[PDB]
Amino acid sequence: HYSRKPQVSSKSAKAKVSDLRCHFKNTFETANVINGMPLRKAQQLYRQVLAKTRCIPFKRYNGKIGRTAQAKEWGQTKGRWPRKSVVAMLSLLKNAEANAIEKGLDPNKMVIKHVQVDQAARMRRRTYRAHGRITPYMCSPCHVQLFMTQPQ
RNA sequence: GCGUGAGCGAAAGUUUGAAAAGCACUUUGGAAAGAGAGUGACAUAGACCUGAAGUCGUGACAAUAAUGGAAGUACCUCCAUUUCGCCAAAACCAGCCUCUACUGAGCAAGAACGAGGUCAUGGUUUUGGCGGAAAUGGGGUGCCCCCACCCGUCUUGAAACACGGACCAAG
RNA sequence: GUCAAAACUUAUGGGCUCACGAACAAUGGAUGACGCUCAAGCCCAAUUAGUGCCCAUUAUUCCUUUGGUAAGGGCGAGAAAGUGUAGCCCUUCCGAUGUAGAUGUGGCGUGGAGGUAAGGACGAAGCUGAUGGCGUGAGCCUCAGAUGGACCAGCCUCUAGUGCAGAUCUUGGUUGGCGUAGCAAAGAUCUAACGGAACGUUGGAUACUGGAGCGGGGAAGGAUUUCGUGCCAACGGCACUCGUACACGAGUUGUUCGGAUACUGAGCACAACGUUACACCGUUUUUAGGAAAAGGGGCAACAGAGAACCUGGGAUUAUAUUCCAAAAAGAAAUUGCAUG
RNA sequence: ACUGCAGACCGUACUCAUCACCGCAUCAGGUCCCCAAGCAUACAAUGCUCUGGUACAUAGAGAAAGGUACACUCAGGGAAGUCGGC
RNA sequence: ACUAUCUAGCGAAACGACAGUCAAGGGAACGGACUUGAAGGGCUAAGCGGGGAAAGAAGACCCUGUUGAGUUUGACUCCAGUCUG
RNA sequence: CGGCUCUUCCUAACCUAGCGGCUAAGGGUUGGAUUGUUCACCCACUGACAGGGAACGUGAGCUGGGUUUAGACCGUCGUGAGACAGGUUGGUUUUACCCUACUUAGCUGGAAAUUGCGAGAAAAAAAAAAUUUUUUAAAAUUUUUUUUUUUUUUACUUGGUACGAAAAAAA
RNA sequence: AACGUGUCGCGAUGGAUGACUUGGCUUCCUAUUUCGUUGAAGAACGCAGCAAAGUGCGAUAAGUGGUAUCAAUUGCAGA
RNA sequence: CGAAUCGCCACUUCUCUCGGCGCCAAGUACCUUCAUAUUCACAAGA
RNA sequence: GGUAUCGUGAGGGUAGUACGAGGUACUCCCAUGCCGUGCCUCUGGUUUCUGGAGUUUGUCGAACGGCAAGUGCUCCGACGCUAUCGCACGGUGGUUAGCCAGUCCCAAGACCAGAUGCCCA
RNA sequence: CACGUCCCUCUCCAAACGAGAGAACAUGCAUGGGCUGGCAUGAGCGCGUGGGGCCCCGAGGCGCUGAACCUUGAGGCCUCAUGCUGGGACU
Ligand SMILES: [Mg+2]
Ligand SMILES: [Mg+2]
Ligand SMILES: [Mg+2]
Ligand SMILES: [Mg+2]
Ligand SMILES: [Mg+2]
Ligand SMILES: [Mg+2]
Ligand SMILES: [Mg+2]
Ligand SMILES: [Mg+2]
Ligand SMILES: [Mg+2]
Ligand SMILES: [Mg+2]
Ligand SMILES: [Mg+2]
Ligand SMILES: [Mg+2]
Ligand SMILES: [Mg+2]
Ligand SMILES: [Mg+2]
Ligand SMILES: [Mg+2]
Ligand SMILES: [Mg+2]
Ligand SMILES: [Mg+2]
Ligand SMILES: [Mg+2]
Ligand SMILES: [Mg+2]
Ligand SMILES: [Mg+2]
Ligand SMILES: [Mg+2]
Ligand SMILES: [Mg+2]
Ligand SMILES: [Mg+2]
Ligand SMILES: [Mg+2]
Ligand SMILES: [Mg+2]
Ligand SMILES: [Mg+2]
Ligand SMILES: [Mg+2]
Ligand SMILES: [Mg+2]
Ligand SMILES: [Mg+2]
Ligand SMILES: [Mg+2]
Ligand SMILES: [Mg+2]
Ligand SMILES: [Mg+2]
Ligand SMILES: [Mg+2]
Ligand SMILES: [Mg+2]
Ligand SMILES: [Mg+2]
Ligand SMILES: [Mg+2]
Repeated sequence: HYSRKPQVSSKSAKAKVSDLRCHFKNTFETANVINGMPLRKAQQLYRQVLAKTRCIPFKRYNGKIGRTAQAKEWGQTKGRWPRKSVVAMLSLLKNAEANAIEKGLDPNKMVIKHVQVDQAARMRRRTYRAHGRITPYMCSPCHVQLFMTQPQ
């Protein structure tokens, strides 16, 4: 299961989505933004990044990705606005505020403590390239898991 | 499965567990799924023994061509051993090392006295320092100074602007 | 002189030198660099001065190893008559590089076997390892697994499908490049309403195809793609609520359509006969008695020849020149037999 | 003439194509036949239009350089370009 | 006008020893690794095409091999066919 | 091969410049006809139409005329297939999205060049104005007085800021 | 700082390894052992209450009959 | 926050061709504290 | 320590050139070419302001208004972009034409104890 | 948390994207007007080839009519007139 056990089981909510069918590299970016954030400011960052009001700071999986001015917030020039990945993150954060609520915990004091998008087993599909070749297409679905303690 | 055809022709261990007891029920989700709960000795045994490498994610940590060698040192050591002996320093002995004669003032020239050095030399302890820790060793990470042309290859000659060389596993 | 160890730029040495000087034409730039000029240059000599120092895998010496088919001694725990081990012990001496290659090895390690000895559910193998320890080394051993779940190490002997970074090696997996290159051919969608968890549906708008059509039927080919309901996990290189996808259930109706029954054609080939080591060949009639009640049998055209049917339907989710029911919606033609 | 009975077999869905066939594919390639409107026009050229069909070809924002084009325009000169009016 | 550019979705390939600033030098005789100098904070985005003797394919050139195949022939050795007896 | 394109470097200097052949690499060194060309030769201009290097600079820049495989023609050679550095004609020019260079374009660190606390300033060495002298809170922490700024009731380009006033707050 | 690098702890991807092995390979043997026009081998199509494949079978169709054997088959159902 | 460093100064701290002092009594008189910090060991002190 | 502003300028780049005429055989003039740095008033070019007009075929029943012809086509056409096809400009000092410095261009990884504004929980 | 920076938003002397310049309740944006330009005389009604039986049909023409329209938008002018008017991030 979780790479890191929550410090205080009763005070934290865990959530996860295995074989999430969003790009790993985009979801890798999208979930890492959240890793220290309070859940409401993380619900927010996504609602705002879903509006093209703010960007997810792509960091590791930059590549020749385009420069944006909304990335200044994050300390670098490159940034990006996944939607499929931002929605899955909200949809996994709903999962935990639900998990957090049942524990009697208060979702709006709750803080993201551990986000970890592992890359999942990949799905094959086929190209059909120039001179009779057939190279791979492969989605790179991510395993995202997280928990969110609220402070004591 | 492939080929008009003659023909070619795979991969695949359902090896979960003793048994299916194969996760009822609650909870969020449109769902997939998730969080609890439950079964079982174990579910990081969940349709699955083991569970490597490589690769990746994450946390913490040290940090600032690569690798590499040598030697230290900084920090860390889930390591070893030892001590309730370890680090030192001085001495003694041994070893070892260093530091007249002739000639017409010179040499082609010989020892002596004295003193010093030293254990990465041998034997003799002494004296202090340290003693949940200390101590020596190993390991790890960084640095420092220094050394250091990618390997395999055929070739007189390879660092070659010569060939082969992305990674790992099995063979 | 610095880099660079050493003349912290030594000489209480000689000369020489002003501009260069320090063994084997074109990217800017090379006494190695700087810089040096009573030199840090050159010739000469020197070593503290008329009273040296620095650096080797070298030498010497010391320690250790290894080898010697080298020289001796010996036989608190040990003392083995020994090539070789954890070497029987001690002493002394000499050697040590090395490609191709040769050889040694009580050398390492693997699967298996004959033995021996032992271990394991108080956890075997395997795997993990700032687990140390041992060994020159191949490696072994221990520790720890918050690893595993049932086998198995030692030792001597036997055996081999026995040791892998490299073969543009094989096979599997993974990777950087990289969220990149792209997904830019055929002009196009817009709107509201509804649906839905969130692209479809309808209306409107707008274009397009432009009758050699993103039209309506067929052949070949395909063979369920058809249709409806559902579905959208996967696939539909974006998305889908939709699909030629998935699942389930349906669906193709003939006296007359086409085909065969029933033509011949380019052709083919059974039979027979012949040839061939052999029929899996050839002629296509057979030296041949082919009639069963002059030239054997057959096949070969879904575009040739042949060929009795038309419409209407309020008849389907899907078929109709095929379905319709007694007023056959009906109207025909046609074949066979039979009937007045 | 009539009437009576009988009239058997197999095909039959769908496709026929920038997604149903062949091309490893829903591949800009290929693949026989038939029907085929109106206007301009000499017309089956071309353009456009009723019918029948489409709106499927991933989309968005904006409009660096360099490109592609079944896109143009260019003063004065007029082949001097180039191997060659390509 | 479509690309490119930036975005949402989706998403390869080639290539890949390792890398990757230069000048001189030497050197397998044109270094990214070596010697000596000179630079160089790191990471980026779009271009670009100089270099990486960039990639492509065990040079189609050439030579070698007691290797092939095609063709030729009054090469050697033959074999059908033909004709003659 | 050549050209084109672009840059660059050299000089046994063509022009220009200075001299009196010398120095001088600065900047410049033309457009055309023929031919693939280079080269040469021509025409015209020009101050002049200099010579070279840069992998005989420069094909993932192009072009593909030369060279140019297969097709074919001719001459010669060959018995022939075929040969000819003889002629003729026709004859796919692939890939950057890597690294560096470069070109623009951003971001961020950094002075023990990320550390040490490892400490160096092109600084000054009671203050200001005319080295010395004079002026700038006082009196018993709080109170009073003075000065400056903000708000309210002429000179600046001319709307809005300054000095005027008066009051309040701060030093 | 960031990225990137590196160590460690977890986790994912991956499927090695080890154990397993109703399989293969090889050797050997045995016998009342050798198809078919009495329709063979092969091919086709079918048959189960739910059955695609595989197996079994052949419109008597996962079987009829004889024999032995026994109380099952077993996914569900069914006797 | 434990650190390494171990002379100062307006007598050098101008120029152009034995600086002073400090080193254990603020002084040359040894008045006078020093131990066990037990013979080196970062000076245990600035 | 932030943030902001004005600057410094080590270092690097670096460019002007040629011809002619006049004037008197230097100075001094005056044009031009090339180069370079810009700019777009004018002039030219460019139009997807499809601006306005005209116009062809199809089309909207017709006029109007359109619309389609992948911008239908023709004329004019602003903005803008741009042209030696327009226009403006191209500076010194010091040393031995060179060369260096400057002007000119980038300029603190040249880490600027330069200045400055604001806040420094 | 201060000051403030940034994003979102608006503008463009900027611009591939970042960056830039600005704005930050502002004639800022929006329409409208006026202007400057462009084109070139709209719709609509009210001399003429001939033609048809005083009118009708008539391309073209005339008049209202330098009209009509367009004129800032990748971003002409005018305040002329009316209209509409902060959140987030960070330290
Ligand atoms: Mg790009
Ligand atoms: Mg980009
Ligand atoms: Mg193909
Ligand atoms: Mg497992
Ligand atoms: Mg050789
Ligand atoms: Mg030295
Ligand atoms: Mg040896
Ligand atoms: Mg074996
Ligand atoms: Mg390790
Ligand atoms: Mg083997
Ligand atoms: Mg892209
Ligand atoms: Mg049309
Ligand atoms: Mg359907
Ligand atoms: Mg199906
Ligand atoms: Mg015939
Ligand atoms: Mg027939
Ligand atoms: Mg027919
Ligand atoms: Mg028929
Ligand atoms: Mg139908
Ligand atoms: Mg049909
Ligand atoms: Mg058709
Ligand atoms: Mg037509
Ligand atoms: Mg046509
Ligand atoms: Mg022209
Ligand atoms: Mg010409
Ligand atoms: Mg010419
Ligand atoms: Mg020419
Ligand atoms: Mg070869
Ligand atoms: Mg030979
Ligand atoms: Mg042979
Ligand atoms: Mg060349
Ligand atoms: Mg090149
Ligand atoms: Mg610092
Ligand atoms: Mg079956
Ligand atoms: Mg101390
Ligand atoms: Mg505006």
